[PDB]
Amino acid sequence: GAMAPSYRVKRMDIAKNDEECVVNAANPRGLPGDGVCKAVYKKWPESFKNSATPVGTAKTVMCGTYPVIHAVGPNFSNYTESEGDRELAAAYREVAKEVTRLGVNSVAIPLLSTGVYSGGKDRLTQSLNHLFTAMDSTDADVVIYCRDKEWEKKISEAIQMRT
Ligand SMILES: Cc1nc2ccccc2[nH]1
Ligand SMILES: [Cl-]
Ligand SMILES: [Cl-]
Ligand SMILES: [Cl-]
Repeated sequence: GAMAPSYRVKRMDIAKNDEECVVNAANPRGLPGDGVCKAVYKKWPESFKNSATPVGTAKTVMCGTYPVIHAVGPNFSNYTESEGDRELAAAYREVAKEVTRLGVNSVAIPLLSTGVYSGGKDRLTQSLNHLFTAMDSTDADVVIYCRDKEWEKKISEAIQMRT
């Protein structure tokens, strides 16, 4: 575990993280995809061997000794708000199980279902609050990766509000 487990946010490519493992915002079929998933595929392509897994689950595949946790958030274009919310909470609970099992002291995480799976809605608060529900009981240092400057400010404020 980390000496004083923390949350941080960085505005940069998660493929350049400084943590002991990475969470991929994966698709259920293990395909290269786009956004976070394509960056992860370019950096750790070996991790996409038998990475296919259902919505609401997470599957870990090694790239050398570096773990890639493929977490499959719902596509809100396809799910009801209610069913999508349940699957999004579930995907993060499965990430917390994998981070615990791996014994890592740190993890790089994106906000699941906030990009092309958002069904065109702003889901920053929804996705972040499900990330906290899952990860609060883990002792890894969590570093949240985003692209947008306004999202960085909002995520930082949400972290700071609990401190
Ligand atoms: C956190 C993160 N990493 C990315 C890589 C490519 C595109 C969007 C991304 N967002
Ligand atoms: Cl970057
Ligand atoms: Cl997404
Ligand atoms: Cl973002």
